Amino acid sequence: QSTVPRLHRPSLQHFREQFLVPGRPVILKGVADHWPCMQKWSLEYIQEIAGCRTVPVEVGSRYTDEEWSQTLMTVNEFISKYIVNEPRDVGYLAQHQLFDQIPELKQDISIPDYCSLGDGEEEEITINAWFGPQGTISPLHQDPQQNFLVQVMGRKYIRLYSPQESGALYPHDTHLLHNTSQVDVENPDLEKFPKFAKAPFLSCILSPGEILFIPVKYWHYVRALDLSFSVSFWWS
Ligand SMILES: COc1ccccc1CNc1cnc(C(=O)O)cc1C(=O)O
Ligand SMILES: [Mn+2]
Repeated sequence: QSTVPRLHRPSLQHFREQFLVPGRPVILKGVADHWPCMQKWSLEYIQEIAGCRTVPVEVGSRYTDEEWSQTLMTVNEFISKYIVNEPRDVGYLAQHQLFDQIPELKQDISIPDYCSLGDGEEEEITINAWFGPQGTISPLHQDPQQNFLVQVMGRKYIRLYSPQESGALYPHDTHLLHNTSQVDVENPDLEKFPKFAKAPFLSCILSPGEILFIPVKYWHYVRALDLSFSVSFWWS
């Protein structure tokens, strides 16, 4: 097979031994599925609690041959321009510490208990919101910390490549992009990147209530299948 395993509420020792230490991805069930965000966060709730706040928005075109420009707008404007009406471009309220900006929302989540297995402080855990329409796509990339990616709204297709396959992923030569792959995962140029086709991977569709553990430096690729809202915990 090649799917990420799903475990229900495993023990801290079981998670530590079989996944954190060796660096193996896993989906945790029955952990975040009773967080209040799982029943409260609708577009209506998000507009009520956050609608008038300014948020950074990444905007790019469906044509992949562009950069994402970074702008500012109110959550109300974001929802109106990029979620409800057919938009020319895709907009993504991505990698934002919304819960520091709006503590009222921090009541609706928690920090997974498994984070305490790390060697860092809880006051150093980065919490980011990923709120966007169907069709947002990350590059294939790796991050310098452990990650819990919690799906709240919608589904996301995720592809994972171990740091050991890095050679077949053709990272960019620039220093600023050495953590990012040059390959388009879902339509690769196998004439320019032939080693990509035989690089093994894990994949999953992450659904609401589920938590994907992305080991530090594990390459991950993310595409939103629906109107989606995710919360990531970056920790060490
Ligand atoms: C700011 O970055 C952008 C900008 C535009 C499009 C995609 C991305 C990155 N997309 C992710 C990266 N990393 C994670 C993770 O959990 O580490 C999650 C996502 C996710 O889109 O859900
Ligand atoms: Mn990432």
